[PDB]
Amino acid sequence: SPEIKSKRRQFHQEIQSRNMRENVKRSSVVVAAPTHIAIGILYKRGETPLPLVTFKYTDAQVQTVRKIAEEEGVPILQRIPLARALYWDALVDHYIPAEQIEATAEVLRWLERQ
Amino acid sequence: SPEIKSKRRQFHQEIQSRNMRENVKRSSVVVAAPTHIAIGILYKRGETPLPLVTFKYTDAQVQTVRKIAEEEGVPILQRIPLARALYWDALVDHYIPAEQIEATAEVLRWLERQ
Repeated sequence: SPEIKSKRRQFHQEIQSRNMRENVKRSSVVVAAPTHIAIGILYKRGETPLPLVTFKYTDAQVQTVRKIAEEEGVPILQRIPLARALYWDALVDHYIPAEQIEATAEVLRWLERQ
Repeated sequence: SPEIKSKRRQFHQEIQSRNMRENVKRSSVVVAAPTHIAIGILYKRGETPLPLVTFKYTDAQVQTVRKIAEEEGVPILQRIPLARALYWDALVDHYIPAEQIEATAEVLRWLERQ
């Protein structure tokens, strides 16, 4: 149900016990809405049968994510609709939602070319 | 700057020292994206020269907001685009952003008719 999904999102967010640098470092790429949202994505073919959302940070935390990503060599992409969609619907430390498969694959095709 | 605005959002969210019932009780109306976002709006002509955002809650917290609102007689409206826009851009305990003046006035015209 949408209500249970909401409970799961909140819970999996709260149970996470990682600091920001650790979360950025363990990601493959960060998708961001500048000054608003940063979402970490882990995908290793694999390793990971699907991409996983590793973190969500918002507002001023995004600047800090950008800084750490540059330090740790993790690429950050501006992908406003994807970042918003993952923010609303993804569970942290779970595979990406079905609805974001196409958009996430597009990001990861980009990452593969780097 | 967008960066300073983001710092202000985060700060004003964190400095707030109100519990959920107190926040709902002191609102005039709650605008919600079901299972995702609840935003409290205070407007009293006035009292308040402009509407103020009193709170932001998300995910499973929204169910709790709905419950408390019913208990406390505070109306809740489904207004998905407005709720999202306020979530991203409004500062809690400040007047609503310029961009949401029209949409918020529409909500408050509705409240005035009740």
